[PDB]
Amino acid sequence: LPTIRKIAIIGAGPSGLVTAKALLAEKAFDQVTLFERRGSPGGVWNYTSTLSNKLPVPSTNPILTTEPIVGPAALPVYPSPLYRDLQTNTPIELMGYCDQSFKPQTLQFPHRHTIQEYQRIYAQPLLPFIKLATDVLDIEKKDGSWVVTYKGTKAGSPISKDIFDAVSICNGHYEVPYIPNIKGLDEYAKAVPGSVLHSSLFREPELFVGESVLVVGGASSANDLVRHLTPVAKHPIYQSLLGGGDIQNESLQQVPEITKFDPTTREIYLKGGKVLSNIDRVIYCTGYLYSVPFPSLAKLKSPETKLIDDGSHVHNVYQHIFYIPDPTLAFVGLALHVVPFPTSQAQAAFLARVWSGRLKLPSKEEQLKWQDELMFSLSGANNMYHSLDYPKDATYINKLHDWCKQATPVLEEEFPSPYWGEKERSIRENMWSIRAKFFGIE
Amino acid sequence: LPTIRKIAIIGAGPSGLVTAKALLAEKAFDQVTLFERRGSPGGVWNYTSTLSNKLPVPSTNPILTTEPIVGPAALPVYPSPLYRDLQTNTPIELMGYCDQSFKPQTLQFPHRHTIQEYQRIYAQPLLPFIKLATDVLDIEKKDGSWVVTYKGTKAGSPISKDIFDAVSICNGHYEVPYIPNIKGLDEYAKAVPGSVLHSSLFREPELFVGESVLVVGGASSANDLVRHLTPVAKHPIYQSLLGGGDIQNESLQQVPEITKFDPTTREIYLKGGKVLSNIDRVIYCTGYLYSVPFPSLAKLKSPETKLIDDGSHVHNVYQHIFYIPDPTLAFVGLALHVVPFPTSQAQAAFLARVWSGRLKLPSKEEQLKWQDELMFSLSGANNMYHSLDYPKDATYINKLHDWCKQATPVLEEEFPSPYWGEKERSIRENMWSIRAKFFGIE
Ligand SMILES: Cc1cc2nc3c(=O)[nH]c(=O)nc-3n(C[C@H](O)[C@H](O)[C@H](O)COP(=O)(O)OP(=O)(O)OC[C@H]3O[C@@H](n4cnc5c(N)ncnc54)[C@H](O)[C@@H]3O)c2cc1C
Ligand SMILES: Cc1cc2nc3c(=O)[nH]c(=O)nc-3n(C[C@H](O)[C@H](O)[C@H](O)COP(=O)(O)OP(=O)(O)OC[C@H]3O[C@@H](n4cnc5c(N)ncnc54)[C@H](O)[C@@H]3O)c2cc1C
Repeated sequence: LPTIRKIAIIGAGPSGLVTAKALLAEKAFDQVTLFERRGSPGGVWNYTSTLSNKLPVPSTNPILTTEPIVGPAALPVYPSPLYRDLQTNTPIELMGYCDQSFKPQTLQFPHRHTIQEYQRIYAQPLLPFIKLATDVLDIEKKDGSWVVTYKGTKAGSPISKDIFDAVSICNGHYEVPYIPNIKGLDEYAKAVPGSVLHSSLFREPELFVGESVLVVGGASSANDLVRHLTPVAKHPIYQSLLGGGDIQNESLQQVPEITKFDPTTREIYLKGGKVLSNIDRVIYCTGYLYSVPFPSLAKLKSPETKLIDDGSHVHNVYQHIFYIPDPTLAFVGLALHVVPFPTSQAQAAFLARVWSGRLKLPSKEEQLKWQDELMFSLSGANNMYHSLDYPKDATYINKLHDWCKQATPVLEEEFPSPYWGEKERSIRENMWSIRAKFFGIE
Repeated sequence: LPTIRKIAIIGAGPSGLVTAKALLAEKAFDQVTLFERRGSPGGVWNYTSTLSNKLPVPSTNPILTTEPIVGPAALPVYPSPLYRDLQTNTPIELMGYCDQSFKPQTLQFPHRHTIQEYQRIYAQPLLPFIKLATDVLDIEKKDGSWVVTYKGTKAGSPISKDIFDAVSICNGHYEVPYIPNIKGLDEYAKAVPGSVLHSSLFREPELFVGESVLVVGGASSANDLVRHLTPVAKHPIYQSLLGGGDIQNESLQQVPEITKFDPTTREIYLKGGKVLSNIDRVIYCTGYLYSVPFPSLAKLKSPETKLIDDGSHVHNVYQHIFYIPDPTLAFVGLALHVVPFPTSQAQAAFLARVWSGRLKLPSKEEQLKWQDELMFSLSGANNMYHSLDYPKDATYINKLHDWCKQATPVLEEEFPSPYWGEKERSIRENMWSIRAKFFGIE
């Protein structure tokens, strides 16, 4: 239905939260309800000393259900992948919503405590709009509306259903781990319970004192882990890069991809003949998979209606937001290689004006063309589908900003669209160098 | 031995950390080593979504060993009693060390996030002096020194031993739960696994939505819990006060102490005949027990050498710091009803000057007299032994401030002793009113 009055937001993390404020700023909707399985908003910024109960090794299925840690004396806990000593890899000049600045004297790459407090503040006025400790089981178009099925998190809660005109899925994409099925991995992992970890389980580095570790992966997370393990793990630290690396010294030995895990001898074979033995911990820093764990959406498999396939990305979403077949279904926060808060805010502001009717989407065929062209430029690398590495991200948010400006009628209070000027872009372009200089690395 | 060179500090929380800086500032010790079972410093300020594995119900033994939650993929976690939405009950104008202020724009009674960050900043330069993830098993005077036995937290670590000339115990006193043994409690607790809780298990209030709750206790913690449960628990919330209470309305029904727990009818008898039934959760906010879990110290039972008896306090400690029989053994952080950070700094400042010899303690008989007089003024209420409720804390910290000022020789850099002038004392005196007005309560 075009006239949208009741909206459901799946998730109360940074993306769902900014989506709510933008929607509520339209003064056009009668109901905006956020659903959150955690007892509080903030998404992954809810640091949990608790680890996931069972790591799937290997992990290649994007539909995997997240099992919360439960007990008789506590609300169920959904572990967050944030680790103890984490500091941002995004500067305060760029991260964070454009209309809530950081307090003065804040470190440029602050500890998570600062971001957890920043989110707590941001979300406080939204609490009455959120159904906390509530897990959304399924989402499906029935008649002319969306039927969202959910169950209160808490033993004995009854399954319930409510219907909305639109649904914005902001469930995040850093929950289902991605661990490639390698020869002998499974058996290797099960023979020694904590010998095979993933980055989502990392919390405290003191666990690795004296141990010989093999970090697998070459992304930012893998490199960050190597630096964090360097002062504690036994030297050297091994890092398995896809094409091998140029660093081979006393503290770090970069090696090629893994060929096979020898369950019997506990040896690890690397492409090129190199073989590692006596590895106490193998930590996969291979990222996660996109997920749409809602049976009615997950079953969709046709090229024009599918959302998920291999979890490399979410398909059929115009501008990475609107589900082409039916734009009353949207996503906020799918962007990869971006500054999270600002980017989700740019999408929320646009999403709000389109759903209220102050802005119109181009034709269904044009939206589909936008996709064809993207798919073509990916040359088969679908995990880059939602990637907006600079300058794509700067251009993207400025594009959404300029579009939002065209909304009509003009409202007395306009929910802002972030905008990156010459200065903001320069910082984003040299982000990793500014970060490297801040932490005295590289 | 009087010439102290090597000092061991048990615990790397607010107390052990400020004791480290005060000691190092004397420039008179060759070795200052902090031991800490947790992976990081900061004491209880390490928020843990992880609950204690097994709540002892009832709990009356102060020697009870703290069991950390362990797993094959993580460093052992020692759950903290801090809850999710916790904000301080001490204003920034007084809490915190006198030589480290809070950043600008900090809330008068900040969320734990702010305080966890504060402790992180304060403890950072001390990381190389702390043996992290290390549990001290025992402490005993052997020959002329103190032998401290410890084991690295982490499966398989070997039991190790090191000697020191002095030992400062800063193990905290809010770990071992105190739950009075009432008739039928044990059975009533074991019948329904999560029916009986302790304040140390509280984390997220959404777990109590719709439930009927009995909060037992009249101290601050109990009243805080009542307010936090008010918007979620089924009305009214029951609070068992020792002498009953004056509040009886739709949302809060204060009642007298508990007489018995009827396992069979799950009924709760209150002094005066009043009986409660259909209580989903009973939350004991009856506080904690002081604990000295070191065999060589816990076995001491003679009047002149005992440290712990019923866990109401730690005996034989001159000024709540020096163990009278052997002052090379001291405690920091025992104070009750005080503003923690400053008060522990006031002690550390004094302890440091005494142990380096720049200050001298009075005679042993004069120390014992100080204790006799304290015991006399207590009138049998031993759990008030370490209580320094204003103006006692104000006078105490200022007394230590003035003593430290007499240390000689003067050092180029003098570790500061907090001091509470007319302004400070004022805030301390009306602290609970200022707090009430801040959170708009009472
Ligand atoms: C290790 C790590 C480090 C990071 N460091 C930074 C950094 O330094 N800077 C930065 O800007 N970003 C960082 N990020 C990125 C982070 O993803 C974003 O900051 C931000 O959390 C994006 O949030 P969201 O709402 O899109 O996702 P999330 O924070 O993942 O929130 C999703 C929310 O939806 C809920 N939810 C999911 N499914 C359901 C369901 N079925 N029913 C009900 N609720 C559901 C979740 O429980 C959760 O609260 C990091 C991420 C990781 C994993
Ligand atoms: C629910 C709650 C709320 C509070 N709110 C406030 C507040 O708002 N403001 C305020 O000022 N104070 C508050 N406090 C008080 C708090 O006790 C102090 O702020 C501060 O933590 C004092 O710490 P410490 O070093 O004395 O103790 P702790 O913080 O308890 O630290 C003791 C440390 O020693 C370690 N340890 C113990 N035994 C051993 C061993 N055998 N071997 C190795 N390490 C060991 C522990 O693991 C721990 O890290 C609160 C306390 C609780 C329980």
